[PDB]
This record gives sequence, structure tokens and C-alpha cells, in this order.
Amino acid sequence: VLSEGEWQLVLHVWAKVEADVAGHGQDILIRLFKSHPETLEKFDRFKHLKTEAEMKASEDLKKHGVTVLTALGAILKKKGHHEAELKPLAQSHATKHKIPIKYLEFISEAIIHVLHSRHPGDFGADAQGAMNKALELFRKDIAAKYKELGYQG
Ligand code: HEM
Repeated sequence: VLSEGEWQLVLHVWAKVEADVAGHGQDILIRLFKSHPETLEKFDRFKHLKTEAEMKASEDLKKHGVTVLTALGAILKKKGHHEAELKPLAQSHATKHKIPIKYLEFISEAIIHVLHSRHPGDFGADAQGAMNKALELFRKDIAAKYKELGYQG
């Protein structure tokens, strides 16, 4: 599992994320969209945005970035005991949104990139390693629920 010390590192950086969720969530989604364009085509509500300027301009994209980080935050503060929060997310993303497990890896890279940008002195190699373990645990449990449903990535 993650140690209690690695969970400390994770949540100490997330409390800073919580001081500007809407800004963090918008940067993360933008980074996902540009680095991996195919993920934007999964969003009927965002599929119209072509440039980074248009993305930055959209209130609705910002609204959805808040939705995602709030849901991720609820999960991370359970420190691994997240069965009830994670189960509905896997179900929706499996059966309704149809999101390949690989795209959950892409958004995980996006989160880490943005956390490094916004919090250097605060997001050293050790905190980077803890956060990547926590995201791999996230991915690992959703993947298990996907397999059960017939979608395995
Ligand atoms: C940490 C990663 C993610 C979290 C925490 C997350 C969370 C959520 C939440 C809470 C919702 C709204 C309720 C729901 O539909 O069940 C949602 C909706 C949605 N998510 Fe995710 N999501 C994540 C990653 C992704 C990725 C990587 C994609 C696509 C590449 C994706 C696509 C969607 C879509 C298409 C919706 C519906 C948007 C709309 O039309 O209203 N999600 N997500």
C-alpha cells in the first residue's frame, strides 16, 4: 500500500490544490486536451473548442474541472479506503462515458505536470513519487471494476 508518510506527502500538496481548485482543474483539462486530442472527442460538451485560448475562455470547462478535482479529492482523503466513491465513477466511466483506462493514465500525467508547475518547492521528487503511487492505486481499482463489467480499459 502507500505508507502513512507517503499519504502525508500527497495530502499536504492537495490542500494547496484546494486553495484554487478551479484554476488547477482548468490547467489540468487543458493539458490533457492538448497533449492527447483524442480525449477531447470523448466530450460532446467541449468538442467545439479548437484553441487553447478558447479553452481558457470557457466557464463550462472550468466548471467541469472543479467537478473532477472535487471527486478526486474525496477519494484521496480516504487514503485507500475509497470503495464507495470509486464504484460509481467506474460504472459511469465504463458504461456511460466509455473512457479507456489508458485515458485515465493520461489525466494522471496531466495532474502531476500541473502540480509541478504550480508548486515546485513544495512538490519535490518524493512528493512526486507518492502522488504517482496514489494515482496508480486509483487507476488500479477502477481497472478492476472495469474488468468485472467487461470493459478492461
Ligand atoms: C481523475 C479523473 C477523472 C475523475 C475524478 C472524473 C470525474 C468525473 C465526474 C465526477 C463526472 C460527473 C459524474 C459522472 O459522469 O459520473 C465526470 C463526468 C465525465 N467524465 Fe470524468 N473523471 C475523470 C477522468 C475522465 C477522463 C480522462 C475523461 C475523458 C477522457 C472523462 C470523461 C468524462 C465525461 C465525458 C463526463 C461527462 C461530461 C458531461 O457531458 O457532462 N473523465 N467525470
